[PDB]
Amino acid sequence: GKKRKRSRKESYSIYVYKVLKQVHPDTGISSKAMGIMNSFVNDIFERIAGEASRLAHYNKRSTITSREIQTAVRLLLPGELAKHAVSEGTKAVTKYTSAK
DNA sequence: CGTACGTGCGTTTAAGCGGTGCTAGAGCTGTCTACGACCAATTGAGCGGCCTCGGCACCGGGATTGTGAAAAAAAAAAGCTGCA
Ligand SMILES: [Ca+2]
Repeated sequence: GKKRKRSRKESYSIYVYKVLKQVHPDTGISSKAMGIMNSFVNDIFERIAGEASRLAHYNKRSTITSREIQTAVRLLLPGELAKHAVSEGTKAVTKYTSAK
């Protein structure tokens, strides 16, 4: 083998895979398709975060809470997508708090 | 070529003005603490490296689809005959 480790490069791909095997267990994903799924996750991270950042800033608050994320989500996603995304985020917070 | 629009009348209507009267609720001050930054030790999830092996890229060949020309079936539209 050869010396010097290539420098770390973060991605979401192991989590895209994991979600992929829930939804379509007998289905894989190409190299460039994963590059797209990455570019997607990063896009929506940025959009949501930015809007929450602004919401917090408008109402004179230092802290982004799950509340901000929800409001941003309601502003950014279309109708049905927002509902489900609001449900799942709520579920996730509810579940996380009670498992402390 | 047909009539949907623009024009210019009168007729009707409620927008706007100025004023008064109430109070929801914006928006502030002060007190308290739960909740997040911070740190340090801990230590597994996630990384880069690497090796298999089955899906996809590609090929050839046959089956199917689809276009288009020119040749039928049919419809149609005029000229010809008789016609109560
Ligand atoms: Ca890997």
